[PDB]
Amino acid sequence: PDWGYDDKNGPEQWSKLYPIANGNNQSPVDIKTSETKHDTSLKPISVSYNPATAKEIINVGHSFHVNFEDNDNRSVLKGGPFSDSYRLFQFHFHWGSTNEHGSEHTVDGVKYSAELHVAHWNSAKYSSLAEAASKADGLAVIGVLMKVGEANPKLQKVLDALQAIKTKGKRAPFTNFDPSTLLPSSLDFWTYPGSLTHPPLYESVTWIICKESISVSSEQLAQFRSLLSNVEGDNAVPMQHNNRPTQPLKGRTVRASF
Ligand SMILES: CC(=O)Nc1nnc(S(N)(=O)=O)s1
Ligand SMILES: [Zn+2]
Repeated sequence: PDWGYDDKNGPEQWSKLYPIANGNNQSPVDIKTSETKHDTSLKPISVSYNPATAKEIINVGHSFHVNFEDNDNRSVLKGGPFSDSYRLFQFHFHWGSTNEHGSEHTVDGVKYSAELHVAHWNSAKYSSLAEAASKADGLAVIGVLMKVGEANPKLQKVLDALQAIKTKGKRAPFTNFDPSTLLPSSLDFWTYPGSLTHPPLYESVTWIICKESISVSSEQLAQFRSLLSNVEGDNAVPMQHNNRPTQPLKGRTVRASF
């Protein structure tokens, strides 16, 4: 695949290998609060995750993933703009080289420190994640903006797991964990049709952006920034940043549930 976040193979170059990069439904985007539209049809989002579905943590080089068993409908998202239930498959984070600016989505032109993404795939429609992945209604991602301030105690279990997957390709059992514990107290949101924020960049995602942010301290962020992109044994190359610049809206509408 050979793509990255460095000057050579970064976001500004992705178009070269993946034309969809210049599509009309690309993510992330800037959410202008004055132009959002209240949609009275939106229902509250309901998350129902089973902790025993947590399975492993893995270093994939450009970031780390927390994977969940997705053979059943034990952990699902429902409500919001959906008629069907979406099966949780993973959560991951996005951050930047500085503690102040590292989110993907921005609000009123304001970039936050980091962003949590909780991904699900349409089990009511497709057979597998692989199938669902390039379809318009294939994936649902919840994005939660993180703002540097006080340390957040709910992140602890994830941070301690990091020691075991220091380098690319390392993986470790990660179990008994309910990710809904990471979401803000209120679930009011913004939604728009978009895409995967990194290659292959399929325009298959229905974004759910939470209106309320959660905190994190600069030392917590420094722990993400300390993981390595190289394989074990090689020279150390830190995972400095993994966020893509915002893309043009191209006439999409950002709906508000409030
Ligand atoms: C299978 C799958 O979800 N691939 C991803 N690539 N980008 C994603 S993101 N950052 O928009 O959640 S998810
Ligand atoms: Zn992501």
